This record gives sequence, C-alpha cells and structure tokens, in this order.
Amino acid sequence: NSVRDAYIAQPHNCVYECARNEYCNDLCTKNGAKSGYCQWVGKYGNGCWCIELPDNVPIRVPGKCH
Repeated sequence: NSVRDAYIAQPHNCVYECARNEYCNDLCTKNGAKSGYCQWVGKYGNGCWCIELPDNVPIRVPGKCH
C-alpha cells in the first residue's frame, strides 16, 4: 500500500538503532510518518519503528544489512 508500519531503513537495508523513543519519533515524522518509537526487541532487534511511513522511504526488508 501507500503507507506501512515498519523499521525505517538506512543504506543498505539496515535499521537505525536507538537509545530514546523521542529519537525515533523525530526520525520517523521527519520522513512523513505519523509517529515512531524505539523497539528494543522485535523482528530485527533494536531499531526505530515508524507508524504510517510513506512508501518512497526505505524500510527494513528480508536480507542482509550492508
């Protein structure tokens, strides 16, 4: 779809680690998301999770972070 909830990604297919929830909310919203938070446990471990991220922004997908 046009929006999805997921780990925002940086080059190349890598999550953004986090220490604070606010860091993720800022990172996510700055990229068009509704909000975001720091996931200390989840599918790929520690990383920022965004709610309703636009699809022109990369998300973590199956594969290797490189």
